[PDB]
Amino acid sequence: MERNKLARQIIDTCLEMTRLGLNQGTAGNVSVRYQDGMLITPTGIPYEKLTESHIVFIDGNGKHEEGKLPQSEWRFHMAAYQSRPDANAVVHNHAVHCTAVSILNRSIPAIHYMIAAAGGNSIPCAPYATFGTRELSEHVALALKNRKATLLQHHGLIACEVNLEKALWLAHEVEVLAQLYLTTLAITDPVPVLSDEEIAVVLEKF
Amino acid sequence: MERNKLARQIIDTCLEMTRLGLNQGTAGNVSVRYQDGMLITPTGIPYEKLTESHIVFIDGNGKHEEGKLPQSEWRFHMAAYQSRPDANAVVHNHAVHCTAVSILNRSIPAIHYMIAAAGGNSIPCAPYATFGTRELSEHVALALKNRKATLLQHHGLIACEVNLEKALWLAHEVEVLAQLYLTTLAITDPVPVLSDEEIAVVLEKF
Amino acid sequence: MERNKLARQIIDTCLEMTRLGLNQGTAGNVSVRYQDGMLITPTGIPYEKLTESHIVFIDGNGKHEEGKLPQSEWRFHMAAYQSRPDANAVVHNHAVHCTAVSILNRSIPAIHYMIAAAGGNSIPCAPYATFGTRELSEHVALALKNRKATLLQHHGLIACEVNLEKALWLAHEVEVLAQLYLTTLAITDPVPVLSDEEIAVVLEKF
Amino acid sequence: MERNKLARQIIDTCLEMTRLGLNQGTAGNVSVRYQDGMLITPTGIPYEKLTESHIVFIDGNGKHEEGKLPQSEWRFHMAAYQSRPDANAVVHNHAVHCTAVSILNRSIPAIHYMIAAAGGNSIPCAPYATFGTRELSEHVALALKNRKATLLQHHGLIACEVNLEKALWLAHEVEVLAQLYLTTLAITDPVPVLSDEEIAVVLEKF
Ligand SMILES: [Zn+2]
Ligand SMILES: [Zn+2]
Ligand SMILES: [Zn+2]
Ligand SMILES: [Zn+2]
Repeated sequence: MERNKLARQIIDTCLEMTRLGLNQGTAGNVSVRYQDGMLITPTGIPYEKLTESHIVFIDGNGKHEEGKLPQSEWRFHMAAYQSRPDANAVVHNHAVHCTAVSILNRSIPAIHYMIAAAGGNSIPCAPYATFGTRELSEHVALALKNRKATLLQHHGLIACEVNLEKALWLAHEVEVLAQLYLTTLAITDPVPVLSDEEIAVVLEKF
Repeated sequence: MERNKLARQIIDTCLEMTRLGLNQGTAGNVSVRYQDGMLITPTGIPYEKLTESHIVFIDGNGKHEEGKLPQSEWRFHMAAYQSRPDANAVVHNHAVHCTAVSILNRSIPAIHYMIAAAGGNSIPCAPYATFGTRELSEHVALALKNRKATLLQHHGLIACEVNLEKALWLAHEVEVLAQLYLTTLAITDPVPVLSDEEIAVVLEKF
Repeated sequence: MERNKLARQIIDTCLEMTRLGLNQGTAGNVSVRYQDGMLITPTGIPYEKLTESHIVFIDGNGKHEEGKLPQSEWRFHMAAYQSRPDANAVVHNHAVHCTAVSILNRSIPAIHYMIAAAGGNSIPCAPYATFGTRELSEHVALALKNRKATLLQHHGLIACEVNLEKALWLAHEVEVLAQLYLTTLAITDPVPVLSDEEIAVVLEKF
Repeated sequence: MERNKLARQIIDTCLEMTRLGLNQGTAGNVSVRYQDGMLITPTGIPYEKLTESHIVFIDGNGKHEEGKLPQSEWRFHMAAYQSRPDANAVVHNHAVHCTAVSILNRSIPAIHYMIAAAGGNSIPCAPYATFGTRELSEHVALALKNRKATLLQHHGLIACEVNLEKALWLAHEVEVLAQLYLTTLAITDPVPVLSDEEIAVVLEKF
């Protein structure tokens, strides 16, 4: 659990996120909880040119490490860590299906039993605020109080979990749920859902 | 036809299922008929970390082999083997188009002549029941009486055949049929179908 | 222009057709004009297991070479060669967008200037008849009189051209046109088209 | 900044454009500003067979280099360089989502904050004119006056930027925006947009 090992894992998560089709260009960013702050990828460096030296340490006070590039969306990663003590890794991306649902400003309802992976019977959609603002941070903190993932209106997705592998796995499951929702919404609105009783049973089993 | 060779084949089927885009994360599972029970993949191990030692033998009585991980959906694989004596391999996944049709709770009708590959003029959709329950097992057993594949409402797909290669091949053909159905349903409902007379001719030819 | 070189080229076309996402499983088949008949791939052998020895010579009289596997759709390849003397290679597949348009039983109209690549202002859709029948052959022969590609209702696509590379290239362009048509049809029906005057200009330029 | 290095970069951009799924077959073409004209890829050579010797120099007067293949869409690349002095690289392709929006003859409105990457609150759609004509060149020049990318009605996309990497990056972001727009248009028309006030804030931040 030293810095260089975590940096390697962050870079591998970025590569896998791109291979799964969730990250295109420079939209995504990943972080892990570390010491009193987090290690995060910088803005604007494509995944394939990322090296261990690019990873930035931002402390608990928001001070950025000397000589590193900026990460313009760092504030909502820190908001996730403060809102969910149990989160140790945060994945952000603008995956296409998640993002399309966020444009409609809809939560994803219980259309499939795997919705329980994010903690409840829905994937919420937090209201729009400019990237990098305190306002956006507060909406994210409130959406993650009782959920491990949330859509960001007109923006994309945030998913958090106990480690990088589970956070990426969750981000991918939410993109699958978003694709299922949009595909079925085009045919019938509203889409059939499982009852709260049924999701309660699934949550216990998980 | 020894255990290690079949284990290898199960792992290769998992890899191919992922390459074809039918399996994402840990949703899919594959089994083969073996001795008095079956060999199956365990729950929660991503395809890329699967080894021969992970494959679990579950006997005819439902006893799990010592020291292996659980497979929470094993009951509907055993239900398939008991319902269809001719089935020697079972593929389960949550492929996106198959799963979207299962959310609509519709059977796939005879929109293409390749629907006859599953045995008749449709791909049924079995009613929802919690994963791992006897109730879900009974719905699957009834749906597979006269069909080699079935959708599972709010869940995914089950396909069975005489060997692993044909079972995967069938699972992929059903995902293609589901994509054809959703794509055309978005434009016109209902979608034009081939008559029962025409499917009877195709079934004889196959 | 010896048999072994053409067999190699047929196998490479099969591989590329799969890489482009146009061919899945065992649905596609490819042929080239050769001596008094054609060389074609057999039914049921997946692309990855195809060898030079699998390629079948079918003469002008329809006699199949000794000891080879059958090709159940050979008749419409021969119908293409007889209908279009200029065709030297024929590609058949069940590409998803082409096939979805064929289920709707619609021709693809001039929604994009590249429609002229198939010879006119449309991609026709030939009426359904059972695969392998003389009836299906006659519908294909008539559809290809003035076009180099045609959809097959409830079935898929046939594209022909002067060599294997151009035939595959055309098949891919028709799949792109079909995807453009279905994507726009879901939003507005009918879809805006270029006038016959404009397609005439493009045809001259090509 | 010698010719051979730029030729290599053009070929690598072509390969990456194909890997990202933006270019299929021979539809796309790329250029860079060079001396008094530009270096561009020729018409009809598939990306995989492109060599450094294929790259064509077209001067400021429109004279083509001796012994090279033609590039039938060269005129709108030159129109981009003359209209936008700051552009040093131009990417053209017929990416499917961009092209479908161009068939509808719609601009892409501010459905996502990344629309500001092209310079304003929209991606315009320039009116149809035959490829290779002065008329098409004039429509492109006018559309790029205040935007770095534009759709071409019934045709495709043009994107320009300060170097090849940023031009490709922009082309991909516009294809993502087009996919978001079509996916949401199928569910609700019109699609919710960010206000001009909000895009003004984002533009300043960028
Ligand atoms: Zn973002
Ligand atoms: Zn399942
Ligand atoms: Zn066929
Ligand atoms: Zn073009």
